[PDB]
Amino acid sequence: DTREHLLATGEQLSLQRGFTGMGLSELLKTAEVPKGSFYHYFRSKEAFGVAMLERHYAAYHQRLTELLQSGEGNYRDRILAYYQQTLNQFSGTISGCLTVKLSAEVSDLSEDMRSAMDKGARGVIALLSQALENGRENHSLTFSGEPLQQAQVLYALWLGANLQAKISRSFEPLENALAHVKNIIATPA
Amino acid sequence: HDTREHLLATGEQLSLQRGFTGMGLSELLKTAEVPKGSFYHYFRSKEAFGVAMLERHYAAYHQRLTELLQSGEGNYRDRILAYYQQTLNQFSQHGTISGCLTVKLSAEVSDLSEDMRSAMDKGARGVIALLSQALENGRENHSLTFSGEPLQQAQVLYALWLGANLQAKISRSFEPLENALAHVKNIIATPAV
Repeated sequence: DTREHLLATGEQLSLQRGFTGMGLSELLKTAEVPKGSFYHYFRSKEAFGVAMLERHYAAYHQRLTELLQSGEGNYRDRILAYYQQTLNQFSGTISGCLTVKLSAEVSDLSEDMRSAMDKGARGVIALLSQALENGRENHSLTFSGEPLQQAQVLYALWLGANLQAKISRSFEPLENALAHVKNIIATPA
Repeated sequence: HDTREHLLATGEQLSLQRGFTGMGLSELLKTAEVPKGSFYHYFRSKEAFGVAMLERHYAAYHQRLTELLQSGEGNYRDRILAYYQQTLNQFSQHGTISGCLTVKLSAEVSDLSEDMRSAMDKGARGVIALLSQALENGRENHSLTFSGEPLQQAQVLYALWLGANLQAKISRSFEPLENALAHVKNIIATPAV
């Protein structure tokens, strides 16, 4: 409730002006929560940031899990849906908008928060990889190399394409990435 | 003239270190050792300065990249791989991660003038078009093969480079860059014969 409320408005605000620039008082006024109770839940802004990232990444991890393990069709369709959904959102703020926003301040971020960003990204990659090795095993799809390596490529492409979409104000980098993934993650013979 | 370049250069170093919106004018002028009136003689404002800064930065990068792709050592496939290999080398220097301006300024496009976002968009379009021409050349002299249109493939290569850099920076590992290089080697292949 109140703890979740704080975390949610912290993520919103961070999304906009970044974490480092988000003053405690800005947070509390927006969240409409007294300073005393914030400290009941978090001993510091830093601890708050850690909890914020963890909540952010667990939720994204759970949505990705549901898409790739309980979505539409075979594993290939679900992998494609991961790019397709990123598009579908646009009609215009990008996905992974938080990781990107925080990427610009990582050196000023605490070690715990940088660690929480790393784990979030690695978790996403691990899910993609599991989806790839699954589709490989039931012949939904084929690709070259080992699954982790290929999942890492898919993750970096998604991130780069989102950034490029944000800079150009265009869906084209995303559609293009998706078209590329259709070749690389191919339906079998 | 030499003063003008001095301001632009200083601005680039500082933007790269702390973001563009983060860089305050007085910090810029004190670092460049340039009086306030002189700055305002060259540039209408901080915003104007940023556009000039970016245009300078992309002009130089476009030229380096042109020399690499149009007349580098080996064939067009070798030159494309070198783009990723150079990225690997120029990732950090002397221990310190040497950032990338496009990558750093990505997270600010939200809060930048259209003039600056457009300078970046233009910067990116220039890189992509160079990579695209290299790919087409490579097909035309039989140096390399890949799936699809050159522009499409060039855009993926750029998106890949961008995302891998982002990820390398966050994780402080060059694994995303080595992994990108290895994947490009397989995607942009040598012809069967």
